Amino acid sequence: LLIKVPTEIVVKVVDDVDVAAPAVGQVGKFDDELYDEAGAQIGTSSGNFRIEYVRPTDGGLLTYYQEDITLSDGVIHAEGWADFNDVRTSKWVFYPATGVSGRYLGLTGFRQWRMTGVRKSAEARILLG
Amino acid sequence: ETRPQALLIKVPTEIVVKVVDDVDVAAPAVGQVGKFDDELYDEAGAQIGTSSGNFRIEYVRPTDGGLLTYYQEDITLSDGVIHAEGWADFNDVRTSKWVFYPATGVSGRYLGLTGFRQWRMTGVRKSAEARILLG
Repeated sequence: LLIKVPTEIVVKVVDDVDVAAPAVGQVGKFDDELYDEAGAQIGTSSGNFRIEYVRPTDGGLLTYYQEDITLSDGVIHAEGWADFNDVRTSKWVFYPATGVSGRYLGLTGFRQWRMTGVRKSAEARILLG
Repeated sequence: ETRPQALLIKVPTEIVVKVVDDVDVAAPAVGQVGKFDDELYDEAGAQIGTSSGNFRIEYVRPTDGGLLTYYQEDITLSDGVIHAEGWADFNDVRTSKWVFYPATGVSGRYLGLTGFRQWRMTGVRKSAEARILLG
């Protein structure tokens, strides 16, 4: 299973992140609404993140994301690591996704997204098995 | 099915046929490495491919002491090659938890697909359980 999300709108974000010069300790809390091709809302997401350390091999700004994505037909939890340098230069990021209820029960896999507008939009994929 | 959007390969038995390492799995350390050559089996017990790869323990994560480790490998299935690489925590590796990193189809059926290589140790230096998930 692949759920494509061409339009993920961030409706509320609260954060002390400097997108131009992010740093360890900066945090964020977001609410998103998830849209398919037609423009039908297929779900929402509530989550947060914290920029946690500077990785020594490349100066990656390793950030930890947690979120609950509530779709029409079940909840998906997702959690893990991304480099904020990728987030902020519009590269794809990813981290594990676990089916919690509904049709997603027993499916696991991965939550992927790419920023298309700062503090406002992204495209996403959810890939499960 | 022609041109499936999502693909899942279950690998319930992955055998570590050869492994050359200097890892102390009781207490691993930065700078330690391993080379592995595996064989991959499906539910029915027929061989579906091999993997050839390596890893190295690169740093101590300051958040929690995770031993972040960089893996690369070329997974040669009967119907095509999949390259996978990226980061895992060796404390997860050695305590039998699932780890993963990105995968890219390089040839055959997988050309133009991307996703993840997932696996869990079943016997340290002996065997594992694996999943390939592509889109």
